[PDB]
Amino acid sequence: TDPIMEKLNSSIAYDQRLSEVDIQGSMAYAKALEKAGILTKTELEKILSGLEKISEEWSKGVFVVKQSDEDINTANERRLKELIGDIAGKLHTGRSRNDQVVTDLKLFMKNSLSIISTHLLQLIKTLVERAAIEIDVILPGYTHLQKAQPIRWSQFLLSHAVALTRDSERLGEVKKRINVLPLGSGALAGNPLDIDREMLRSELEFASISLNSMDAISERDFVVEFLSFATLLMIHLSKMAEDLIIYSTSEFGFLTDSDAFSTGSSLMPQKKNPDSLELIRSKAGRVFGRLASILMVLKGLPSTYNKDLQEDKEAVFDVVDTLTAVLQVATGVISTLQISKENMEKALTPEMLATDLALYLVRKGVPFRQAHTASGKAVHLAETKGITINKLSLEDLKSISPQFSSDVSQVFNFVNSVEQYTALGGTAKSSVTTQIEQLRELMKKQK
Amino acid sequence: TDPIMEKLNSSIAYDQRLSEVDIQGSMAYAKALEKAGILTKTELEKILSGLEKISEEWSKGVFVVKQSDEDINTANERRLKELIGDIAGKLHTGRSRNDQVVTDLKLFMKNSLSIISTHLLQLIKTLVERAAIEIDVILPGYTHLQKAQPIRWSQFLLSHAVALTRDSERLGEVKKRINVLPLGSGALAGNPLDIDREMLRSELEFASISLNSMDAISERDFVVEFLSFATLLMIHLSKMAEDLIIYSTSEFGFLTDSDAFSTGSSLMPQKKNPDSLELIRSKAGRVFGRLASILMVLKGLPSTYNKDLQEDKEAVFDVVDTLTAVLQVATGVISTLQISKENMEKALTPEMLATDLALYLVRKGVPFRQAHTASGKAVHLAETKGITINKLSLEDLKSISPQFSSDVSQVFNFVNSVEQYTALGGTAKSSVTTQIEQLRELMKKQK
Amino acid sequence: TDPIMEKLNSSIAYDQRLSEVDIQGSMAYAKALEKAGILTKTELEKILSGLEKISEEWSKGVFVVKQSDEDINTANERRLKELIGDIAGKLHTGRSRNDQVVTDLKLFMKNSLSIISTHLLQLIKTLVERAAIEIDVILPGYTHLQKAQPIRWSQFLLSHAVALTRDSERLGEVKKRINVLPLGSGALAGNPLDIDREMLRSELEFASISLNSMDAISERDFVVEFLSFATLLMIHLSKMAEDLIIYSTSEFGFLTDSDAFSTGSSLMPQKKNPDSLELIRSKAGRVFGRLASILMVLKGLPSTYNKDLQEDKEAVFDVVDTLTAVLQVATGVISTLQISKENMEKALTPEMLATDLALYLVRKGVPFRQAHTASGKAVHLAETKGITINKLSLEDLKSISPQFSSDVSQVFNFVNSVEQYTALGGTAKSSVTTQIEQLRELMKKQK
Amino acid sequence: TDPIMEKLNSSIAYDQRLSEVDIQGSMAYAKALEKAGILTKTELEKILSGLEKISEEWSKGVFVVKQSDEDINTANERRLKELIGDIAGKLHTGRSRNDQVVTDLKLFMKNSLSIISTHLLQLIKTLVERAAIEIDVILPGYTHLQKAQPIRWSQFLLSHAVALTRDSERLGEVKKRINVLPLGSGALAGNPLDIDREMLRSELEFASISLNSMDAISERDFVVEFLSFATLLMIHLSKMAEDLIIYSTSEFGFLTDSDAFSTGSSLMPQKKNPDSLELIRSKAGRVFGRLASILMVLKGLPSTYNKDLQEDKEAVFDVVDTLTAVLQVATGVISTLQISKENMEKALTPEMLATDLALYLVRKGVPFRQAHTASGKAVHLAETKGITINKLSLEDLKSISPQFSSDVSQVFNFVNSVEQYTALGGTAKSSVTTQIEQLRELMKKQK
Repeated sequence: TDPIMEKLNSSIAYDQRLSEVDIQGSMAYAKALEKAGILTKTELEKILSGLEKISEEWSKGVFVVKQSDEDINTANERRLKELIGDIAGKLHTGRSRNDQVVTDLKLFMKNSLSIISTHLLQLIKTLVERAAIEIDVILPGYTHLQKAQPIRWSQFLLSHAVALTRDSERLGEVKKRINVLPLGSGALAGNPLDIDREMLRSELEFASISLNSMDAISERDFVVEFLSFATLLMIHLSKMAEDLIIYSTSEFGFLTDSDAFSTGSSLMPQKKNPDSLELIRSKAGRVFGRLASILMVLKGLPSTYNKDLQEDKEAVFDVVDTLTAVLQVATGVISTLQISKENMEKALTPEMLATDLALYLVRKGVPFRQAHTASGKAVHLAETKGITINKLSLEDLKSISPQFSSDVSQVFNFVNSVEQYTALGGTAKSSVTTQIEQLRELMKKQK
Repeated sequence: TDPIMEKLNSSIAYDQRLSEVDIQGSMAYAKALEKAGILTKTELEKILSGLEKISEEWSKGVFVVKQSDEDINTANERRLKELIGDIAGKLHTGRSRNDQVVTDLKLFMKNSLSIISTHLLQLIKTLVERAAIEIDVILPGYTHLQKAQPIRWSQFLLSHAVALTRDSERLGEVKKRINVLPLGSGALAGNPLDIDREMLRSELEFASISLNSMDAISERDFVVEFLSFATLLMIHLSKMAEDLIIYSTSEFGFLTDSDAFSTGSSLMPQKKNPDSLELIRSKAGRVFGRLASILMVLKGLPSTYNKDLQEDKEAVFDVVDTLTAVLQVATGVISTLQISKENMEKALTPEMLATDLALYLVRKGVPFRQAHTASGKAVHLAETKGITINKLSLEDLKSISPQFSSDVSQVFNFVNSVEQYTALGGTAKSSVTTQIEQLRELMKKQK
Repeated sequence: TDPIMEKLNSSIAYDQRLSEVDIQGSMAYAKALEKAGILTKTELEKILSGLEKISEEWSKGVFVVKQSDEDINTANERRLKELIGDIAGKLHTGRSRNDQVVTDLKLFMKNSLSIISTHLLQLIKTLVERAAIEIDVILPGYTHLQKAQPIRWSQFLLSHAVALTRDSERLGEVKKRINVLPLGSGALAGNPLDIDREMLRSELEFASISLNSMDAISERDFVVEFLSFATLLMIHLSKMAEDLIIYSTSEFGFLTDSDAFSTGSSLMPQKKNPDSLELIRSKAGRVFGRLASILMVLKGLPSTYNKDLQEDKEAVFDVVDTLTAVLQVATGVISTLQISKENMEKALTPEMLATDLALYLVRKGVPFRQAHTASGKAVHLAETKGITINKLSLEDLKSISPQFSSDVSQVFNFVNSVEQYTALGGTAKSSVTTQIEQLRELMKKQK
Repeated sequence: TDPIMEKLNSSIAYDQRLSEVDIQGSMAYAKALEKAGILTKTELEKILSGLEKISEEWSKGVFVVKQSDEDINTANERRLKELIGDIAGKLHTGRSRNDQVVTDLKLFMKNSLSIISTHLLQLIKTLVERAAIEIDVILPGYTHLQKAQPIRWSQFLLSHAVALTRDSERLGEVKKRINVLPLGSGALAGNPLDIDREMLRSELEFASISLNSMDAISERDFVVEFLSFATLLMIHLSKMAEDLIIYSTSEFGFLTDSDAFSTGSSLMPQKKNPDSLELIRSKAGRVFGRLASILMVLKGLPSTYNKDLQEDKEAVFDVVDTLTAVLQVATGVISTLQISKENMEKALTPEMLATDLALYLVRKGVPFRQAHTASGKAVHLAETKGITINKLSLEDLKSISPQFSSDVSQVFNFVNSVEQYTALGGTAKSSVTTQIEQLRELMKKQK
């Protein structure tokens, strides 16, 4: 009765989006009640009509929430009575809000997961398709942000795509456990009217039904799981954001964002701020915060139902909206991205080829340890001569090792360098292309 | 290098346990090298023998770790050099610490996850089994920690078993993705020797091979998923600890812990401290802490490899060491716990039957709200007459609603109340029985 | 796409409450600009008046938010221009959204903290008052949720009050660092007009001025601190809620919540669900989540300004709104709960006095180890005799130890038990009153 | 699985570093007992001498830890009996582990905090010192990691030092709440022997004593506060690492790390990996994870003592070790890094002066909007002419606006640019000198 207490319980402010799933759940329940004999065929007909009118009021946006509406379920419950009179009270028989709440969220989630899945797969398709087209671009690979060796721009794009593919895989698993109907669990012990849950299932299109009533109304695993999946996904995008922010600095000059996804200044148009990327990177923390909150909420709570559980809606609503938006922005960034081949090519230094020189020898039967030393020597010689490793003459190389035949010239070529990695997941064109194929088959399975 | 930075880079302190898996990676790799013409049969033979001898030393606990051994991979390399000499230097041809580390971890985790599931299933079995034996026991069902309605003890044990089975499903799922061979990805661009990754897979027993070299070297999703799974599991166990702790208070008296999993007082013979349950409950934060740190370690890191990743080992070893012990202790507690059917039944109050009184009129065709008002008048009446509702005379009842007949007597029985919930997932004995079977099959499919 | 990023970049939906502080910043800035000779006295007067008008609009609730308004700062600029013409543009001279946004949050937070401080002090005051009035109530002291020894209810209430007092102390520390003027830092290099920051500090009533432009613009320590403070505060409240919920069970029966702070049933008049306490408890996770998200948002961010920083607003707004409500509900729960001195005293058992029996011997000159065994023998003997410790006759006591005398009867008195704890901080009445005074001395300093 | 639980309680594996502080608390308690009449002068001197012996055994590393020792407190108790005989048992009179534990950590932390403080102050001193020396170096300031405007290198160093001084400020506050004596609280109701807590306070060197026994036993605020301080400190360091990791890229080339704090390549001499900076950045998550764990462990725990509290030791030990190391490495890096003034100046672009161009007109009396637009035109004219704005002829400027005079030439100077920021906190030399003086005074107050 305390005014502040009423306020703290008012979910009506944010749960209004659960309106349709509420109605969708009420209709199914009304149909099962008819089967239980609780409702006469005519009462059901009248109820389903009332319910269907409520949906229209919601769709049109002409539904009026009264001061007495603490939550969505109530709002729609009130409207039903206001419409079909007192027969609406029968609809309540046997069920509980504890039962409705989880059915509402799962139902909302199934719908939400589908939209998110579509956008995720589209992000992947965008990454693989751009990889295919730009398969000839070669740039430096980084370890500790220091240039290590050449790689194809496509191997870089594919590494992100491959990680995102595991996200779709996890999403599929999460969606499986969310597709379990909890309705018909009552307030704690089950539905007292021996209702037909199978009917409810088929009506709401769930894949199966909850095994235990106590568990069904008190567990929020499906929320934690969705939250974890969302968090790892965001970690993946934060890593992609970091890369593209760094690659788009004047210093690197590897690429440029579209004006639609960046901010500039009339005073110095050259300065293109990566707003899009910074927004995506920040959402990682926001989503993480939601995962951390629900985990702390659930810790140490006894069985069975407790009010603490009401924290779930705001968490899933916020993460669902964040992902739906974030994903679309990411797809936009990647697709309208402007790559600079010249700058990427210019970053490639002959010094990065010292290892390839050692590989050349290793292949000519020279044991690793020995081949590594020969390269170092060549690096030092080139240094003392005032030139670069690729500038060393056959004679200079011979001085170091007689194994250095004239064909060593081919080593000093960045494309030939990249083409050494032909093993399954390397940078050679063959491997890259194989990856594009594998990923395309994955998307077909919808993983 | 700075003395402190060197100490911070050293992992030899805790990674020693990865010795066997290092050797296993080295053996398989040595074989692939020979196949790639990098090693001769005689060189392969000598090396494999050396590797076997190092294993021997670890097993006998006679391996000596010198002060300069930065980590386990290093320790074994030095020892191989000390054993077979210079040809040992050929083993690292084309191999990088970057793809060695992930291979070691995934390998160790594969083995750990098998042991952990063994314990998880033993826990689930235990719960399902006891539930079967004590299916006739009834106790209060709680909502907001207040007695709500009669519930079967078994329906309570099963709510936990059902939650724990979902964990099993998730454990199976993380293992699927941990079972992917990352070896042969080189430092980041792949292996430059056209090495047979497929052969490495077969040797090491992984189910598949990584699609992208950069991803395989930098991703730590497998660590995240495992910690995420572990955290949810702990959330389930801390809830279970909360219940059993409250149920073991002198105020509840529902059960007692065996002396093996508690602590008492000589001065106070009946005071039994539930240490086991509190230790289990406290581990939830410990495990969650590891998840949080790794997500933070990963957030914002750029491609490809970074030293930051080193934080994965300690987080993983800790969680595996925690779950193994906690699951075992949880099993012991559940199995040796003694319940008091007396205190459980004695806790069942007539007030709890008020709802059934309403269910009764509903069955007599009485509209829900009408049936609800009547039970309210009934309880209030009994109140104004200083008596329990079950002691209201038939005439009193009829004075409230004509539909109250002699059969309303059956209503005032806890077993009869419990039986109302025959619907799928309810507390009726038939429903509990079905659940026990369904779970037995679930467990049966553990291979 | 662009429109998606556009909405994702908009904050007007929530930051409208920063309206007044924005107006306040602008007014101070205008005054300093005039002093710097950027504005004419006439121009100043026009701008100030215009700012007052806009302030009125928001106050009356008639401010029209044009769709072009991406945030509050832009909204007010639009309006000012619409009210006084082109001269309003001069107000932007040398200013940036970078130093505007931090001044806005600090000003809002500095205000909000005053309100939270008030509510916090009221909670403590309430706990201390009830502790004084109910200083004679005695109940069991718990350890591992098992009865340990009798304590005074006031000792229980004061343990929560002292903890809350440290939160109150941390609050002042936090408030101290929020009171630092960041305005006049520009985009990052400072303010280029040699503006008078001292004048700005005076106008806005800040305690000091920010030391470094880059830090003032990019630091969010004041947010992390506030959130860290808020989380610990909630941990304490969650512990308090945990106690009251357990104590209000029908099993414990120590107390009952007010009607305004609980939910009952018409069919079950004695079922009082502690809704208020469960809400308070759940707000811990919700507040913690905000801490964790901001900590992650800042982790690894390069200098200086980054769009990631905008996630701060919603974080503090939520936490500020949560604390304000929860503190008010906690105070009401305490002020209006009814305790059961009857039930509390019933819970005290003779067995709890076994330890005092040993103390009695210790004070007689008996070595600790020996006095302990004697009490155990006294306990066992009682057991075998089917009676309680207090029932043992002097004959039985003397056979155990000659040090037992007639005065041993005094031991078996709960009040006499408690009164042993006169050493500072203990449960003796003299200690409880000393605490009451000390906590009141403290609160006088917190104002 | 009893042995499993037993191992779970064996803190002896890590708590050994608490030997001295345990010895210290004991000696203070022994003296207090003697004063209270529990010990005779002779028993007292025997116990004190015995305690000294144990101290030495620990100092000499000769103390034999028998496998029956659960923790350090027990091990020491055992040893005293093995030295002084049954007189040792007198020390237990009225003391509790609950009481010892908190006192042990508080003493350990107090000492550890002094060490952390000095290292923190050293880092701050090094940053402030390098800023004084290198006050003439200028480089670009970044917003969105895009060149914004020229700032002095010293402004960048000071921005980090200032954030670090706040951390120092927080450490002192934490320190104050840790410096409160919890000993004398007993198991939960206080000490029954009327022990002199003031004596204990004096002996143990605490500033004050706990106000309430139940709080002193159950609270862990001092642990969470330390962890929060640690996390923010690490957040500041992770950011500093990020800056220096990027600034040391080949692409930026602003600075080079010492050989002692990096790792290079034999084949690539000019490649130096920022290992130190990556290890530092990675600890932020490690420390954060400990904070999150403890918070999760404390959430919802009932009064008073629970085994869950046992998770604090490892958390504190890990963070104290980590911080101590990280702080020394950070100081090393800053003190020995090589700066490239040439590459820094080379980063300065004429375009960055466009905004100063507008500022120039504002000082002439041209309103902000007009000035910003005129500058924009000059930027566009230059662009269309294929030249930089600093090469725009006076005639050209006069065609954009007659307000441009010959003195506009002074705008095109990066030192003149930096020098406009004379307002407090700005980048002008005078403003940077003032920060140094302000920092110096602060360092005097907190050491």
